[PDB]
Amino acid sequence: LQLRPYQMEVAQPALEGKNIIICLPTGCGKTRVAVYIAKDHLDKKKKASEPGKVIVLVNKVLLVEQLFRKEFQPFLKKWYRVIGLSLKISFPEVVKSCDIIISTAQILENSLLGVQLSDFSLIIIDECHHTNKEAVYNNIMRHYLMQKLKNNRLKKVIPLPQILGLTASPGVGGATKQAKAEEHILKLCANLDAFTIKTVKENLDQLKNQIQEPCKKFAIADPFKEKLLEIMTRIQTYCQMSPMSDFGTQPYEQWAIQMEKKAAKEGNRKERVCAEHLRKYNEALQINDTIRMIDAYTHLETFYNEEKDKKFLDETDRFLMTLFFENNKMLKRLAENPEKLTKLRNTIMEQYTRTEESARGIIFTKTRQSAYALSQWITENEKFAAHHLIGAGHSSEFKPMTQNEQKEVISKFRTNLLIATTVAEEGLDIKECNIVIRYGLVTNEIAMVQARGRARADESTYVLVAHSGSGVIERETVNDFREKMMYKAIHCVQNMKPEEYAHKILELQMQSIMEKKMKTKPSLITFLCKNCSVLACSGEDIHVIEKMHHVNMTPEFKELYIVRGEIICKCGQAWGTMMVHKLPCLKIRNFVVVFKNNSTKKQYKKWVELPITFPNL
RNA sequence: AUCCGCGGCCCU
RNA sequence: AGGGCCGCGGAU
Ligand SMILES: Nc1ncnc2c1ncn2[C@@H]1O[C@H](COP(=O)(O)OP(=O)(O)NP(=O)(O)O)[C@@H](O)[C@H]1O
Ligand SMILES: [Zn+2]
Repeated sequence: LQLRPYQMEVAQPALEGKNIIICLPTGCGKTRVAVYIAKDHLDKKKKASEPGKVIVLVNKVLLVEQLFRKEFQPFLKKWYRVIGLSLKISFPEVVKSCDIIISTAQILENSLLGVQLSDFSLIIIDECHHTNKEAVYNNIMRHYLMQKLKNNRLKKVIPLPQILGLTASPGVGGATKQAKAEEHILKLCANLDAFTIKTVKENLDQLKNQIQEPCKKFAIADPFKEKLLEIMTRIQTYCQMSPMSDFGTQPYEQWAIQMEKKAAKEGNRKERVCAEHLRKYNEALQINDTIRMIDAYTHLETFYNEEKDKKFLDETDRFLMTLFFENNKMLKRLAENPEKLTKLRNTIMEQYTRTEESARGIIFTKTRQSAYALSQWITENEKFAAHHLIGAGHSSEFKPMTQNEQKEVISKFRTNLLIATTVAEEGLDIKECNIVIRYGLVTNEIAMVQARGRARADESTYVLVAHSGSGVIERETVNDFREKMMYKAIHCVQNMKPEEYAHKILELQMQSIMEKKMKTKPSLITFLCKNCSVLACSGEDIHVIEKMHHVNMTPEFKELYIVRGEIICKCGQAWGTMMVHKLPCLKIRNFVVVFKNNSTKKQYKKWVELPITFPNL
């Protein structure tokens, strides 16, 4: 099944032709409306004796299972055949059978380079706002439009699907003006070839009483540090390095990176190694502002404890280790004794007293370490009388959670966990949510709306914990203004005259199509260790397996490293990782490449960037 | 146990 | 260009 009255008006144009976008406020239940267009569609095709299909593209693999089980499957189980997919089955073959297909976005893209658009009848799109020139989803929409222009020439026919997009909500990317904001929304319609945004107007009251917004709240605040800065300054005079920017902040952090890069090139030890150590100290200062002082210390302890094993000694590491390990006892002492220290502690407790048990809670924080550090802060410090969730991608030297392990935490939340701490935001379902605090996190107007929509119902409160300065609050205000600005922008395009709207939308389409004219895409090098200048591998000695893993099997290389699997230099600088098949792989980042033609040392972040091709194995 | 490639969003 | 964060795909 059944559609609520407000959801009927938004679905009416989609029901007959008229490819549209559907944007309804968060918590509206708008994935359900998509199911109704599908039923309407397929049933209509059987009567017309024409084929039926639906591709239902999504941004998350976890949404594939979630959408299937909750929305599309249970209603359509008897009538039509539904399949979710992200297990070693051929894609053109699933398309043969199975009236409805819920797939990860890229999975289709892969097969458009076989299966074509012409086969599919209707396309359903989760979070349309990702649609842009830059990314999935998608390039696929430009394939649809490119095919469409082909039809414009024929008239002067190949069948094209109906496109039903679903987003809350398009938003204005990075544009303060009211004029430019509209330009983004015309672009979003242009890429989706949708006729109108089709918001909810006639039934607006029905909704407002059904789904309520959280009241935005505000919390603000305004020894270890001076101890630590003292250490860094002495390290600075050791190398005769003057940054000119204050310690414990980003512009200074970026200067320390750039200094290490150039130091690898000139091959001067003490200049680079210190800078790497400085990056580590600076990290402690910047986290100490936003996180418990024990974590500031722990970040440095584990760093140094790992440096003893890597090493097992030159004058530099001795100056640094001796300097830290004498002060090690001191810092741990300062860490465990209680501005920044007290932050938000009251905030959750106020929510626990009001309602019987604060059954739901959600925190948002910038960094992965902060999620784990806060959770550990909340597990301790009972009586109250909490768990963390983080992403799957691999960077920063933290370990991603398993996708199933994430699925575990939400299912445990549906019950053992009262409060979760995440940077993931949109696309995962939580109900009965109230507090939803954002801790030091800015993001953009679209992430704000998705996150805000977490907590409903009822009486929900949306809180921002901020530093006095540099404030997040100034960036948050502008986000809100833009949230409000998108609505007026979504208004302009609906009441724009059809003759104008269609004429201009084409110029956005032909422009996006004409755009891609571009091209998509060996003994000349010698690799040196970056910490220390020693020949590691000449360029012949590297090999490639399956076009991906860059490996050195040359027995000479075996001599140069130690293990523990992780590969490390004589010096102790990490070199690579040991992958086992029945092959050692090395990260480019740990080496500095010397060009032969004239000696120039360039350093690379990843393998693809360097022009030379390597021999396959 | 990771690798590899691609892409978004932030901030300087 | 950096760092942080998020995600998809192809590997073993
Ligand atoms: N038309 C409907 N009639 C009855 N229940 C509905 C309807 N639509 C959604 N629901 C319920 O709402 C739940 C899912 O919708 P909801 O959690 O509010 O987010 P949603 O479908 O993701 N909307 P959105 O976040 O804006 O994409 C389901 O458990 C349904 O029980
Ligand atoms: Zn070395």
